Amino acid sequence: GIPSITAYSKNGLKIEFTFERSNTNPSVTVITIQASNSTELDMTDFVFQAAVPKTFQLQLLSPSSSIVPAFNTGTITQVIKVLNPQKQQLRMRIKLTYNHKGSAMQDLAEVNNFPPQSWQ
Repeated sequence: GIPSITAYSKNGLKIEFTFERSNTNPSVTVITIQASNSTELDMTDFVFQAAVPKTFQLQLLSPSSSIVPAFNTGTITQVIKVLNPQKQQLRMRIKLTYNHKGSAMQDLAEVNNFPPQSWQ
């Protein structure tokens, strides 16, 4: 199967990606993200956004919640579907925003570690 990865891990927020290829469409890969929080305080109003190259199409489904609970007591699950009509090297930039420790947090990051099976 397609290997799962940690797409992002910083400031106590961890985002894992698991992948599933469409059986009907060689160009569709379903990514399930799981956001977890290893700190002592909740991360609230959490929003995950992503962008892919122009030849690709991206669909984001609703996240399970907007709170990444403290102490790793649960996760936020969200499904993204990537259409890769030309079977090109998968690339993605993600933007994270949330409130934590009294601050408005934001980060923008490239996902650098997609496995070949996620697009080939």
